[PDB]
Amino acid sequence: IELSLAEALFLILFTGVISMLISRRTGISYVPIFILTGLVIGPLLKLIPRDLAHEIFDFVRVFGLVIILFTEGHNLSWRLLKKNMPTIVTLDTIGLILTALIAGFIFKVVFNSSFLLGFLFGAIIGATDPATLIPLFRQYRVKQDIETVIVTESIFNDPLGIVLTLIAISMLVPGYGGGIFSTLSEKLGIYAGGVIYFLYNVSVSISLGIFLGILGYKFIKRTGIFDFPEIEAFSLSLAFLGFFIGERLDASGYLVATVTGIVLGNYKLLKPRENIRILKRLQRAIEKEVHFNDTLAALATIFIFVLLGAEMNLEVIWSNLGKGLLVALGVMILARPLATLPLLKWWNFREYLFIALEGPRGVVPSALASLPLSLALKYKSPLLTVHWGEIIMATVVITVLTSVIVETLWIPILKDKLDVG
Amino acid sequence: MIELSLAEALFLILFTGVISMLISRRTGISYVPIFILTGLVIGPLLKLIPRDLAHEIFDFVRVFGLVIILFTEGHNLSWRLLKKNMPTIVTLDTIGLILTALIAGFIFKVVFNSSFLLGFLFGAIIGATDPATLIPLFRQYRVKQDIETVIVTESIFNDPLGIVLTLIAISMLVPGYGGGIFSTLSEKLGIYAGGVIYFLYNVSVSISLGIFLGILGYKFIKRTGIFDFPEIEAFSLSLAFLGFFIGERLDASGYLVATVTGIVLGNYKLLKPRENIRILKRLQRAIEKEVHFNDTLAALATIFIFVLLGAEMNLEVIWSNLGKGLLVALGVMILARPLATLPLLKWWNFREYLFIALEGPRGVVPSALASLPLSLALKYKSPLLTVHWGEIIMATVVITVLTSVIVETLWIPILKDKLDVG
Ligand SMILES: CCCCCCCCCCCCCCCCCCCC(=O)O[C@H](COC(=O)CCCCCCCCCCCCCC)COP(=O)(O)OCCN
Ligand SMILES: CCCCCCCCO[C@@H]1O[C@H](CO)[C@@H](O)[C@H](O)[C@H]1O
Repeated sequence: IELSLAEALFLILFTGVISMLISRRTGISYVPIFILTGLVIGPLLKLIPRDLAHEIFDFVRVFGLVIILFTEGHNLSWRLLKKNMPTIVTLDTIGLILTALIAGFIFKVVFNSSFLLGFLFGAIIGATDPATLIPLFRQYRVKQDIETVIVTESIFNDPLGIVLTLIAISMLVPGYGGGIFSTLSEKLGIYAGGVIYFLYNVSVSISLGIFLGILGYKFIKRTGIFDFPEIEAFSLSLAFLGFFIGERLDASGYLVATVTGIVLGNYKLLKPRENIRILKRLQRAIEKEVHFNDTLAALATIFIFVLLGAEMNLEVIWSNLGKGLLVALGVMILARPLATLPLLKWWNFREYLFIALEGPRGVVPSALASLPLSLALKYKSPLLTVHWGEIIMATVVITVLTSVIVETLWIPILKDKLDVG
Repeated sequence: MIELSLAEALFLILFTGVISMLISRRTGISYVPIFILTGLVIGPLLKLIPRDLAHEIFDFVRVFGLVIILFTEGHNLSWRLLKKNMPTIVTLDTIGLILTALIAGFIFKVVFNSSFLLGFLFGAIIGATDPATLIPLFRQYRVKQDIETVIVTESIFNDPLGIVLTLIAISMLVPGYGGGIFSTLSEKLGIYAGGVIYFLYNVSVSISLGIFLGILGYKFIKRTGIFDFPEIEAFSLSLAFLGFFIGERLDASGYLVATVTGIVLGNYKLLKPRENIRILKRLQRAIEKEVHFNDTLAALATIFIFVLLGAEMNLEVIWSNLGKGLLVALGVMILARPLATLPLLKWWNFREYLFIALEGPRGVVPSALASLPLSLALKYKSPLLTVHWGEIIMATVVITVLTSVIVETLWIPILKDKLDVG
């Protein structure tokens, strides 16, 4: 009486729900709880096969990522962005890159891998998910501007961490470069081609995202889309429209969708103020939309973390426990602050250090974690090996768990030393 | 016709569907023929959605969509109004349904040479009703509250049972679904008596279990204080599907379990007579948000169902038996439905009865079950049902849906004028 695929998916959902409940009730972060649940229903009870978790992940990756990043777009205020523009821009143009690179050198050293493979690991481990941190920021009443900068940086790095990961793989394997990557690389080498392609991708993604967000907003006003179930379905369709159009012209559809989310989140700012009645109407609409889509992003998160927990291979992670652990603490202590370094050039050091140290790794790399493995199994290419895929995945899991728990636990005392003085 | 990705296909269905939804609400036209026409456009007309792919999508949207749609439907039922018109409701969902399916089987078998089981399958498919496209005209013309309650509740119970009957007709024609309680009972007391007793069994067990998991659900939520986003939505979805799978493992329609669960959750006030208002407030709000989510999902499911149905038909078979199918549809509307609706017309004035009869078209559930016999034919090679006959059934169902919906949504003012002088 083994579980069918439907009962399997549902098992993931239900178990994830219970895990969520006990997580909230107890006060423990949802990340290691969801991972734990994964291992429980996974390799332990063998209720869910890892080789199936691969494919379920092959859907939940694209879907969940797009919807989650889109939902993240809404929680961004353009005002606070432009007010603290340089800091954020540095955090999402330099700090990310340097984090990924140092992390890559670390990986290369610890596992004797290539620096390109390490760069893949770093690109995966680049983005940050502080959604695990926020409740403590609130209940300990940390600086509002700090929370602003951190959260904003995350919202921006989540899709950037992806396109970074897509770069490294595109370098390792020329499979489905799209055309832009292929052309730009064949004209200006692999690395420089990667740089200019990064610039291109970012440019077109931001542009198209803003464009589609605005046009969608205006479309809503014109056609009058404020009532159930039009607003939800339309907004969803808009997000995935941005994603598919973006990916169609070789741009990060994730980033596009995120940007669209930012636009809709800042609908009150872009076009002329209407009468308070209309503003309230649009407000209600956006509230409904946000509700539905954020519910979807919640489910998606649950599935991502649980699947990851049920997909890992115990023997591989144990044979490299210490190694990947020191890679984790290595990137938490050495990489992140080193990359953060130019912050104190425009910030106070006591601020800069907290901002550096605090940022952990979360959902996005957890989704990207199995990608190199699955891609290795499928494409079956010599450059990246299946074993190294297992290595990557294991490491990513380790640094995710360790970063999350260490940040979550070391945050209280760290305020006392940085607030009081 | 450049090949799309699977994801691009799904998204295309979504986008086009939403566009057609907007257009539907704006123009005032029923969403059903707009959706189906849309699917037809992006389907065989443009070949952006290969029919094979359509089958593959519909094999998922069937399960997931139907479950969530029905579970959503459960919420909109009042036990009070049920008590108010209990015998009528029970009659319609039980007797009138079976009779409808049977007569439809007769007609279907008449139009072209077939087994009576094929026709019975056809009737069991279109057994359920969907007045969702009628309500905007009901409140528009201030129609009697009682009859609306009757029709709505009727459809609410007809949607799962219609599948159960469809589950029955399938169980006979295929050896796969055979092995089970139904096989035992039918072999024991003949196909007829066995069918009836398995009907009673499935209904009873599914209902009782749905009530059980419903109460257990409400009590659980009550104890662990599930009100804050997003615990409630996730837990609700989990609950509905739990009921589904558990119910299905006991050889009973899990859909019916989902519906009953939805009924239980819908009538939260009725469970505890006295409870301090605060609790009822938080509960009402949480339930409301949950309803928003699950109903949005239900809408998406509806769209996908109708559009997919639109893209899954082939104009060759459709045209080939065009007149035939039309005769079937008209036969069902004009003859079958009222003939099956007569039993408890004793409680209702003849004009009102003729109204109830002449109303109640076929929508979502038959649209989902339309391609079911074809898929099974393509997968299980029955000596009873063929692929082409699956095509005949799906086509006939499509025509039935279009005709019934369009007419019964369009003729309502005139009909009201006939029974209520105007
Ligand atoms: C994680 C993000 C959360 C939000 C996502 C949307 C909400 C879903 C949340 C998770 C739901 C948990 C509950 C599990 C649902 C049960 C799924 C049933 C799957 C199933 O059995 O499919 C089988 C085949 O699948 C196949 O053939 C594969 C078909 C491939 C296309 C599937 C695409 C699905 C997209 C649906 C989107 C529309 C829904 C509204 C969002 C059917 O096989 P059978 O038994 O019928 O075979 C015999 C007939 N001859
Ligand atoms: C079923 C037809 C109505 C569907 C829309 C459901 C309306 C739910 O409205 C809900 O009200 C809550 C009250 O705080 C808000 O917090 C939620 O954001 C909002 O979605």
